Amino acid sequence: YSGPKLEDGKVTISFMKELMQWYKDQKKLHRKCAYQILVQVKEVLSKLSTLVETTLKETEKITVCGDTHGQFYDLLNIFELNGLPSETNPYIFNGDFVDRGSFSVEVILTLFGFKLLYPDHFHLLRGNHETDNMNQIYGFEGEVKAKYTAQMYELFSEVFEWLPLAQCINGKVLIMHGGLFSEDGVTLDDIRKIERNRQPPDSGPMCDLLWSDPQPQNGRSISKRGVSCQFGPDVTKAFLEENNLDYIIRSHEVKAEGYEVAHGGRCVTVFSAPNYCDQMGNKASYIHLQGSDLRPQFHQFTAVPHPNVKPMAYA
Ligand SMILES: C[C@]1(C(=O)O)[C@@H]2CC[C@@H](O2)[C@@]1(C)C(=O)O
Ligand SMILES: [Mn+2]
Ligand SMILES: [Mn+2]
Repeated sequence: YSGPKLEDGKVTISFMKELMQWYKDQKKLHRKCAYQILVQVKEVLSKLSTLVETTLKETEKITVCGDTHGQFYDLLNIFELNGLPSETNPYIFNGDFVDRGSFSVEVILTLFGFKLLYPDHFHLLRGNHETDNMNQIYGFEGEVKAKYTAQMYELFSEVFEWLPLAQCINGKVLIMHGGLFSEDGVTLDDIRKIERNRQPPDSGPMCDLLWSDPQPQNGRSISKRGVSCQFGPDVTKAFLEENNLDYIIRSHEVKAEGYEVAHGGRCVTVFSAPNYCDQMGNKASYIHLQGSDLRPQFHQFTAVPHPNVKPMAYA
């Protein structure tokens, strides 16, 4: 084995750079190193609240990314356009790191490595795809079994259970993968109190956070997805007012331009998988926020080349 090795059993910046190059060249991280990243990140994530609360000082910035879906070569492109993660270049990845794309192992181990390296400045939120039922169908379980073992997949599944469900910046911007709720009156403290170390329920707040979508018309509708609901601008307005928030950032839907701003400014969608599944032809985006100005600034980007592996190859 001539690949990346941890230093004294821990992730370092040189390890991360080595890992990204190793993965770019389509090589596999040693199972023992992969194992170590997973057990260590499980410990880090298990200490976090279900609602991560982050302060951004006046001069501080953060980058919010949406779905990446195993598009490892596009993930590297994000880091090239926007710089590597660091204490002065923080990131939030808003779920759906795996499935669909066929470099999910590479995406997720890279993200977990950066979580270990910069735990206070690199944030991962759970998506609907960081769950067993979805992984079984949409490629990740198959990919892990092909590259490693069923045992390794079990460990991934356990780590995903500890991913936080939402993040609030400066008490003003709430970020979650899916969206708001099937019932009125859900509070930030309700989110904090969700016992999240589980596969999501078929209904209720944990489900909604991972699964819901905005709709343009007032009210709520039964979701076309078969789970959770669609929520109108009245739902968002009420939730924001009750919780003293300005707006929400969510992901979970492909958008041709990589982003959308719905509900009169109140519900932003960011999607970070360009040319999704090598078919959709969409742009992707990420968002910059600054402590001095929490209004979203969108940065669009397009797909870059990847190796000759089809989406869903491992499903
Ligand atoms: C189809 C998608 C997925 O399966 O994750 C994929 C394409 C849009 C968005 O990401 C999606 C609808 C989602 O549920 O997150
Ligand atoms: Mn998705
Ligand atoms: Mn999703």
